[PDB]
Amino acid sequence: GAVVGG
Amino acid sequence: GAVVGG
Amino acid sequence: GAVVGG
Amino acid sequence: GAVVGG
Amino acid sequence: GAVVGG
Amino acid sequence: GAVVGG
Amino acid sequence: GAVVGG
Amino acid sequence: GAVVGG
Repeated sequence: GAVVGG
Repeated sequence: GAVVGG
Repeated sequence: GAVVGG
Repeated sequence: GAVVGG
Repeated sequence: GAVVGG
Repeated sequence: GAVVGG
Repeated sequence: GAVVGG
Repeated sequence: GAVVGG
């Protein structure tokens, strides 16, 4: 799974 | 900003 | 998975 | 800015 | 996976 | 700026 | 994977 | 600027 922060 | 760890 | 921060 | 670790 | 920060 | 580690 | 910062 | 490590 991708790990994404915005 | 979000703080995200995976 | 990609790891991406914006 | 987001702080992201994977 | 790519690791990308912007 | 984002801070990102993978 | 590429590692990219902007 | 982003700070990015892969």
